[PDB]
Amino acid sequence: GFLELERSSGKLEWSAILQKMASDLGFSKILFGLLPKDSQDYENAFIVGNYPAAWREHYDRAGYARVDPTVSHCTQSVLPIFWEPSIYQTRKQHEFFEEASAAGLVYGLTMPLHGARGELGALSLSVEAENRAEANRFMESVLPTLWMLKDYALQSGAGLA
Amino acid sequence: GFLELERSSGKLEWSAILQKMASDLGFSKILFGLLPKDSQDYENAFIVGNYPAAWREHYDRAGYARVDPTVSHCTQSVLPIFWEPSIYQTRKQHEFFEEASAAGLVYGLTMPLHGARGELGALSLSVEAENRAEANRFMESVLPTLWMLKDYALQSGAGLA
Ligand SMILES: Cc1cc(Br)cc(CNC(=O)c2ccccc2Cl)c1OC(=O)c1ccc(Cl)cc1Cl
Ligand SMILES: Cc1cc(Br)cc(CNC(=O)c2ccccc2Cl)c1OC(=O)c1ccc(Cl)cc1Cl
Repeated sequence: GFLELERSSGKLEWSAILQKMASDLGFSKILFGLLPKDSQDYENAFIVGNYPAAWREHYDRAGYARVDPTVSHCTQSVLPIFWEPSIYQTRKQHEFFEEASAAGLVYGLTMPLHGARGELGALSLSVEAENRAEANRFMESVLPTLWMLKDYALQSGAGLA
Repeated sequence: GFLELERSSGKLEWSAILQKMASDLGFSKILFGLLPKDSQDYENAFIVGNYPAAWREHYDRAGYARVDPTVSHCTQSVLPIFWEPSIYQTRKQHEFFEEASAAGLVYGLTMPLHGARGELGALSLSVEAENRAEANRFMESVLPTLWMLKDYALQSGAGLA
């Protein structure tokens, strides 16, 4: 439910709930990340979820925030960007893709977060599918629910980053 | 469809499409209003829809932007506020409610708009119901669709205000 999210007290409880709503919706890995107004400090964003630790580490250390095409997207758009070959346009972005894939992030989307007080962030979710046609079918069945979720997550989570 | 919205050229065509999507979804009256970053100039907002002209006129002239509880809500929240007695807390807000009602705005909601470039706005939609239980039933059946709609409307409409 969306209400357990808003009425949850701490960071552990809130992120636990967001993460179970995400698995219950059928997503495997989740990242919620949020920055205050006018910050581009991606190495110091509020970040919760279940991305493997080694991958989050590589990401920060290699400076992927500057490369990751979903980052520049969130900056200019409120619409989701699905993780497709298309979005990986330069060749550093291709390297980025072969690494994410090796870390298990192949099918998925990133929902941009733009808060009432100027917050900037992203909710990203992975899908385990035997392929991208099954993965889109799945995504298309959950989108409206997810779209609501990302907003409840931003409103309630903004008050604790 | 959402694509006709994004791929539409001018203000007339885009607002025509937004407005038919809204009637097709079962809403009667619609207001989309949008302000650029750091503006509180509500008398000079980009505003399209089908609210009666006399009511828009009264609103601007009486300075309702300062009274209308949905305005302060959009400023602090990304969640919808449903038009219920509850939200009309002071007595100037009650006057505001008896006037809106006399102008046909009784059941409805307002979806706050927070753009990628800091835009501020609202999508508001009225529902004609023989009452608020039918009106909520209706609203609850369309919410996920609407929630998607308000974001497509903001992304595509931001580029023409
Ligand atoms: C900091 C950060 C760390 C990591 Br690990 C991952 C992301 C977002 N990127 C993805 O989730 C992703 C998408 C497709 C393929 C592979 C990946 Cl890794 C991050 O980005 C954010 O949290 C973020 C994104 C946008 C905005 Cl505006 C703000 C933030 Cl804080
Ligand atoms: C300028 C403006 C004119 C008018 Br006529 C109406 C609104 C929004 N209010 C409603 O739609 C409403 C809701 C419940 C009951 C009665 C009414 Cl009249 C307006 O507000 C906006 O357009 C607006 C609202 C919030 C934000 Cl942040 C920005 C804007 Cl431009």
